[PDB]
Amino acid sequence: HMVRKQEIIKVTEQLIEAISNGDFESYTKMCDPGMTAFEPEALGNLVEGLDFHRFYFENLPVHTTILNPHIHLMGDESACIAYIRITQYLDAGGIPRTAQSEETRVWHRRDGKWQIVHFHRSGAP
Amino acid sequence: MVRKQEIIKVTEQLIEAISNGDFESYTKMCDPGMTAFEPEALGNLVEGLDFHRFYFENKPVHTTILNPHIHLMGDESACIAYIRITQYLDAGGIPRTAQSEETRVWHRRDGKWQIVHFHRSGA
Amino acid sequence: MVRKQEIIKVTEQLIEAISNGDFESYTKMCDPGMTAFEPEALGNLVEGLDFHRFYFENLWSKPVHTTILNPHIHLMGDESACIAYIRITQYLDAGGIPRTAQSEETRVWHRRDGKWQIVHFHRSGAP
Amino acid sequence: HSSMVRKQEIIKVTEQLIEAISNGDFESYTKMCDPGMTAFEPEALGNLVEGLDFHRFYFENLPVHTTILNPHIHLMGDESACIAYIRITQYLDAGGIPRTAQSEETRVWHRRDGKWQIVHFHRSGAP
Amino acid sequence: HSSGHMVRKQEIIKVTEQLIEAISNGDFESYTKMCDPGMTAFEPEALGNLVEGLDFHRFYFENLWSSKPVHTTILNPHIHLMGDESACIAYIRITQYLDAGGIPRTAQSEETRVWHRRDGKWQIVHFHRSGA
Amino acid sequence: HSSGHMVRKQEIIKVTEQLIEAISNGDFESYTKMCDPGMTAFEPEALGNLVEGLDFHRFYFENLWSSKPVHTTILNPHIHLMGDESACIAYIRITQYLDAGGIPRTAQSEETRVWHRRDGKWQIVHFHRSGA
Amino acid sequence: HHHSSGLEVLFQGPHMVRKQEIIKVTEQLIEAISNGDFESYTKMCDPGMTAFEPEALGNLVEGLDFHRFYFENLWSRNSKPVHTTILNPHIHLMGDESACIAYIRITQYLDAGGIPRTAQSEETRVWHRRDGKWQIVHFHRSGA
Amino acid sequence: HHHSSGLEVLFQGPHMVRKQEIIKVTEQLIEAISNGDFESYTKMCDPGMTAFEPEALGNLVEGLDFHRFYFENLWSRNSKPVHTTILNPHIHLMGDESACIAYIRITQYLDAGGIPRTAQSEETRVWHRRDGKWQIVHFHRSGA
Amino acid sequence: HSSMVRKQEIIKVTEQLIEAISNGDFESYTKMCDPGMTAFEPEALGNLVEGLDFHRFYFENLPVHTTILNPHIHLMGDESACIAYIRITQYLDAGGIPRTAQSEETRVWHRRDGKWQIVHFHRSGAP
Amino acid sequence: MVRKQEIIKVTEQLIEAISNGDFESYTKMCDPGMTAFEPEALGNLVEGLDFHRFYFENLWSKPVHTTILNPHIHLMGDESACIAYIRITQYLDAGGIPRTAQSEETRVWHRRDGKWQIVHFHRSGAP
Amino acid sequence: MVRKQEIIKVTEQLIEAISNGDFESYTKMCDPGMTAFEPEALGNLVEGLDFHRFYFENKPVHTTILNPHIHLMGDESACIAYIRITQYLDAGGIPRTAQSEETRVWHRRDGKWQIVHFHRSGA
Amino acid sequence: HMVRKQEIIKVTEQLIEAISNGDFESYTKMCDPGMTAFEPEALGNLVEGLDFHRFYFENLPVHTTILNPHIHLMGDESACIAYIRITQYLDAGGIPRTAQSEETRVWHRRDGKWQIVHFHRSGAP
Repeated sequence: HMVRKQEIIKVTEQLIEAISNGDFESYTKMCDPGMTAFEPEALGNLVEGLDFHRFYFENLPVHTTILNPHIHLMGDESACIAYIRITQYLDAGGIPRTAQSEETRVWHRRDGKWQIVHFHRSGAP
Repeated sequence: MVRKQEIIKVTEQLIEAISNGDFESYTKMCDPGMTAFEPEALGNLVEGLDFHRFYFENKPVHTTILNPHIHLMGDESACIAYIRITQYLDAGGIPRTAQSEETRVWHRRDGKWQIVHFHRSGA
Repeated sequence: MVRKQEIIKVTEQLIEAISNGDFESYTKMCDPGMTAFEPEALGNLVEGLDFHRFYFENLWSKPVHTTILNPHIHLMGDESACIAYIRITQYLDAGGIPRTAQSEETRVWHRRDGKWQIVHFHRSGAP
Repeated sequence: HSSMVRKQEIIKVTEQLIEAISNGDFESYTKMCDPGMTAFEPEALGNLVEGLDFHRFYFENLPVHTTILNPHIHLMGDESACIAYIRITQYLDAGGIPRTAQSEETRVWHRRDGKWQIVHFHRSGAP
Repeated sequence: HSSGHMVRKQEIIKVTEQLIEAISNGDFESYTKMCDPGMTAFEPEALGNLVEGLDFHRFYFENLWSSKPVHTTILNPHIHLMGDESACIAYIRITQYLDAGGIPRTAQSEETRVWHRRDGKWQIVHFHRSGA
Repeated sequence: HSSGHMVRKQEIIKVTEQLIEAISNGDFESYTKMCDPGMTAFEPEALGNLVEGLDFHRFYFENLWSSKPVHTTILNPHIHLMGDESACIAYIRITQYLDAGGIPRTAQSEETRVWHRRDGKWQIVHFHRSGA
Repeated sequence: HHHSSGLEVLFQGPHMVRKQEIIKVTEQLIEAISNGDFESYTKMCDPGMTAFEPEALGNLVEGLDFHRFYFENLWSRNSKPVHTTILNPHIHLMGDESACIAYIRITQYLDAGGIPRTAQSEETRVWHRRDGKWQIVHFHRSGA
Repeated sequence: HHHSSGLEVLFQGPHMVRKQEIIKVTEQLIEAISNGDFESYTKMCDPGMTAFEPEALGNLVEGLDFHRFYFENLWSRNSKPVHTTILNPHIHLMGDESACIAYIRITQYLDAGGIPRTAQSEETRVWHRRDGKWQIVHFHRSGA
Repeated sequence: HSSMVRKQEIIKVTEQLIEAISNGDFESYTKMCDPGMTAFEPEALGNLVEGLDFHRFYFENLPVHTTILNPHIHLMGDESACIAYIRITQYLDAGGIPRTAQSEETRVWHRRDGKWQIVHFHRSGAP
Repeated sequence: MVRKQEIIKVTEQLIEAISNGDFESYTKMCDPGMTAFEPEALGNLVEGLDFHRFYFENLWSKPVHTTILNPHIHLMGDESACIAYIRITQYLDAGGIPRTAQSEETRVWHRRDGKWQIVHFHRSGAP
Repeated sequence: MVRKQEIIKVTEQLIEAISNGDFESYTKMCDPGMTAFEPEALGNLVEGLDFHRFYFENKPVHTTILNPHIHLMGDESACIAYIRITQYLDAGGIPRTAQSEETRVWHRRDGKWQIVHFHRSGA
Repeated sequence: HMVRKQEIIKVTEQLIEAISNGDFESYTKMCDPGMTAFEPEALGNLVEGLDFHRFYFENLPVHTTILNPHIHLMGDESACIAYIRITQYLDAGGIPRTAQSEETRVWHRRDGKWQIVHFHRSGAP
């Protein structure tokens, strides 16, 4: 039964909104202080904390599409969502371009709130 | 620290099950509805183990795990992320090395840790 | 032969809507649950018209000419048809040089309320 | 292979099709295809091929595991349907290494005399 | 442009030179008269496809050719006469031009024209171009 | 090989199919009869040059074609009739073959043949090929 | 201009204090590089310091004039934001007056255009204390 | 398997003896690598030795098992001739129990075919004396 | 420019030729060339060009320092000669950087009515 | 026209000697002090026949066909002539695949003791 | 060691004469029949200074000389070989570095060192 | 006057013969113990002594051509020769190949014999 699946989609959407608005404070509230991240911008390295994503919230016409979302409920305090993210944007040439990414978010419940404890993206920035 | 070497233990049994080509144990370690992102999937999300079966039918290699980080989420779920370096030989026999970024998501159901979803980057 | 001329008409109207960037006429000729395989989708299957709106707004006054080569129409009753054709596009790049691009296209038409609509389409070749 | 009542019929005849191709059975493949079947595929090099004469070369001249991802089905009456899906193929090259390939496929089925047959199909990606 | 019974051969050379001059001047009006309405065409601008009509070349007459210094050179022309009303000429076209801020450039193409006299007037029924 | 007044059009189709079959079988004898001794040719094997005669294609009849499974497919044929004694056909040739240890391969070319009836027999006076 | 680290695995051990000293002078070095401060960098470097780096094209440069070019031209001009991350620092202590740190340096920066780019460089810094102050006698960089 | 050097510019200075010691143990290290002698290489290396090299793909490997693969498979099999040259060695002495050598390593070898090939690698070796014996605590290689 | 009695005549008319090309003087260049002069050069794209009509495009449409290296001269009577040499050209691109180019040149001179003229020339390398 | 046929004869004999690898006949038709620009010389001018002997011995029983396209002959008296032509070579590679190569060639003939000999030649294009 | 810094001195006056674009001094430092191998010569041997003139007509750069080796041959001839690294800026202004392998051949005629031939590799 | 030019050509030819025969002893006699060499096999590094060339004398159908030789006589004890060396050879494919090099030899007279004190080659092995 999808009791909390919508509950996961809610905080996921709030995450997307915090990224879109460039609001780093809301992103800090939704992430564990010791959050780890694999991503193409990490160049294959395991980077910990929000110190790495900060550089993007302080320096950043697009359209985002989420394809094939899968949610794994792991009890009453752990969840994990994986999906394909397709981003349509305009390059410096003003030409339409599209980029695909495969994203995995690991959510943990602490004190009645979902927080990202690990993030894994591949393979487009 | 204590329940971290259990995640490490089932992870080592997982990697060893992959290196020995033991599909029988791998199936036991994976949930039937396990999802996976990996280069072999060509950007698509593959569910189950029917996709991973083909890679068990198919000499000396050496695996080195670097910077393992473990996130504990309660008492029935965890997630381990690490860098996997692999030294091997290519037909002509020259030593080669490949890097991978792996994330395993473990969950305890019926008193047994199992992979529910895993994410790989690189090779 | 008369039944295929209708499909030719609605197809040419579709390509005219894409060429002129008329997204409203495009939405009228497309089913709300339309699926599409296209090079801009990066091998993924996308559903709905929300994915093409981005190309209607941003990408679309440079002269462009479109040519339809060797259409083939399969009639499947009085309410369903399929058309496959080669689409050539002569355009100008940033340097003003004349250029040309080929694209293989498949359109799956379904007559609903006496009005043909695309339920699925498949484009290949260069975008 | 790997992956509400009528959709499973299209899925069934489609799986029978893919297995008829994997085994090299041109007989059952010919029975499941219309004689005027049209095709877009990388083997046709951007051209539109008609009939089954182009596909015979492969059954005659040509360890594989096929996987189907996210099948979508469009029903257009009780005699016309259209299925689109992702086709992953795990195989071995002459070098012996396992390779994987992706191809987006679109099949257009039409019921004629109580039997579904392919009238047109469109594949992109893996040649 | 530079070029290079026999009377008839020369006639074909005449209508061909007028064709090249019409293309160079961007005069689609004269280009239409020398071409059959159902003219067949193979050219690299068609990307391996067969093009019928004059709608396809109109895009190049309108845009590009309507104009920096350009010199054409015809090399090794061969003419096949096939009766009073049919002929075929094949030759090598070399074009010297300038790109952006020249930098003088040169390009080669191999061209075949199939001429047919209809109602006392030579018209192209089909032509073939390579490497352009 | 698969292909695909009107009687005359079909006649051209006949001699053309016989040409393709003669090339496929490596039968230079029959290929010589259907070609004019002074046949003109543009083809990628000539590297942008114009080739006259049948000496040039003989190297391909002797060496290569004298033989793994190969299937030809003719797409979008167009025929221009230019009087009783002249005709021209243009089409797309697609060849399915095998390289070394196939690995089935496919290749496209755009071909133009210029036929001329001399003494009650169609002969090629010139032909043009692209992308092969 | 700032920098982060990953010191949880390194600090655990016998000699926390000296490890912290070497990380301190290392972060002061990287801070002097990020700000183009050639004065502080000169104070933290031995006069006879040797260097291996991609800018040397496989050669062993000695002194500070080779790096002075980059301090004067490239790093002095930087007004764009640059963020440095020190991943997985390992410290080898070799007596009271010598140490050696190795780490992965990840640089987040803005290119010519306004596009964020990331660069990785494996760095080895060899520290030697003379006159009661740690100084670099040799360093080795890989990657660009 | 042999190796040459260029020690005329390095030996001139105050501490000839210790410089010669470090060059000696360095040439013994390279000699153990050229012969695939994992025993001698193990004796000359600290157990907690760290490493940066192109084989590590920008990662910091620790221990000796990563190099053991190359000793067992690649370097044990070598029956072909290999000649190593140590160009421009620079030595930094950091107390009685620590030293650091940097040099250009040029390898003349025979490839798969019988064609002579040359490889360059910039090498930094960090030596620390424990139990009266010099050992590598860290090294850094560039180039292939 | 830069670099036993008759050879200096060929060298003299050759230097006058190269300077006539560098200044863009098509008049003196035409006087020094035979009307039926043939040419191999990279600008001809592997073809053999006849006359001076092909070279006019350059005098009309087109900081250079030319150097001649190792000139060899073959005398074949008192009315025919052939000189071969290396031609280095130091110039500046639109980027402003000094560039250097090499071209091997062969000139075939023939004395007609008491004046040497080029009947044929062959250049390789720099286009 | 008769005077040019002799040059055609000696030129065809030269190409026959190169094709059959007959180095002695090649030395008879070449002046001892012959100069050559050729792609095998890497932009350098080589003198004598010692440089071509290497190609006669080592490189030269695979079927090869040579075609001479558009020859042009300049007569410069009764003892000196020049011929320029395009040379096509159809051959087989290591894989047995038919291949073709173009080459622009210039031959400078000089009649000595009633026998034409090459004093200089210039080849370009692929070797 | 003493007559090595004279070769170094005339070499430094040479390099400085090149950096300042002073053809006048360069001509004095070179024999009129000086031969040269260099990438700008495209593998050919250029004699004299007419070829080097063009490179004097044509902002901050930094030159570093590495591993200079001097061979003394008597009392009127010497030869110095060295590696020349050059840091510069490319139009867009990114710092760049180039390596060169240079060999200068000095000879004392009329009481003055002069280059008779020089050989360069790389940039 | 070319008094010693032929005298330089003699020892140059003897050098070429020592290389062709693989005789490393004769090459040692004709080279100064502290000979320096720039060459493509040195990868831009200045290598000293005959220790580097040894590897080639102990591990090695061709034809060599010398073009445009220039000799610089620098007194009665120093000379310097520069020339272009073109080598025709057969590759592993059995295909004729050709390679160009630009060579500079610096000869010094000591005890009545010419010896190579410096060598510079570019840019083919």
